Amino acid sequence: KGEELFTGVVPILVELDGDVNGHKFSVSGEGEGDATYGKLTLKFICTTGKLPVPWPTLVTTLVQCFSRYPDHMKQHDFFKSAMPEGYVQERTISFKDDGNYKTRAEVKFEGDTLVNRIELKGIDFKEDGNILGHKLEYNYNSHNVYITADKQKNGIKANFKIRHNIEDGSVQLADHYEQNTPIGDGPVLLPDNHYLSTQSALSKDPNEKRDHMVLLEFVTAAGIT
Ligand SMILES: [Mg+2]
Repeated sequence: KGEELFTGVVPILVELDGDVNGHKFSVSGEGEGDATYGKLTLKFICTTGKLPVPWPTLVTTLVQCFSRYPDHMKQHDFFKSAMPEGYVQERTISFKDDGNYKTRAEVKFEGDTLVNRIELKGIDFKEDGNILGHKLEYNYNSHNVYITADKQKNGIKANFKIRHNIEDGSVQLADHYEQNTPIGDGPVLLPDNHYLSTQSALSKDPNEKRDHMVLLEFVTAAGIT
């Protein structure tokens, strides 16, 4: 059972290749997760140079298997149940009045390391919109991820709205539609409706000259008593 793999600290690797309006870039992340406390600490680096989109727009793309599921909800934790073989996460992120990202990620163990391999494609971004114009503040509001089972696909879907803060006090909405499907043939947990409550703190490494993002995230399952 998948959850047995998460009782202690697990190293995480994230590798993203992206193309947004033809701007190609890559991000490499390292860090660790402790699902006991729903805690992620990660540092992401753009290995191709300057990130052509704001870091906060990549937070959701850049391992919900590290959510803390309260014991009374453990039968609803799809993500860990899919491990170690993993799951494929597909998202469409629709930025209101602007372009969209489509992402595909394979999340699985490689040895004792949890790896998230991602391809991101962004299209129809406006040149001086909030994304390609870099008008988003370097922060991240707390939000819920709402999960529902997709039993015909042996997986789950999530929907949620991210509100990115624009530097002028306004909000850039990013609608997220997500589907997750197991990679392996083992049984997985198909949950009741519930949500993940998440909080993310973005920061910088003061010794780091590369374009990068330090992230501290807490994710807790809720919505079932
Ligand atoms: Mg403000």
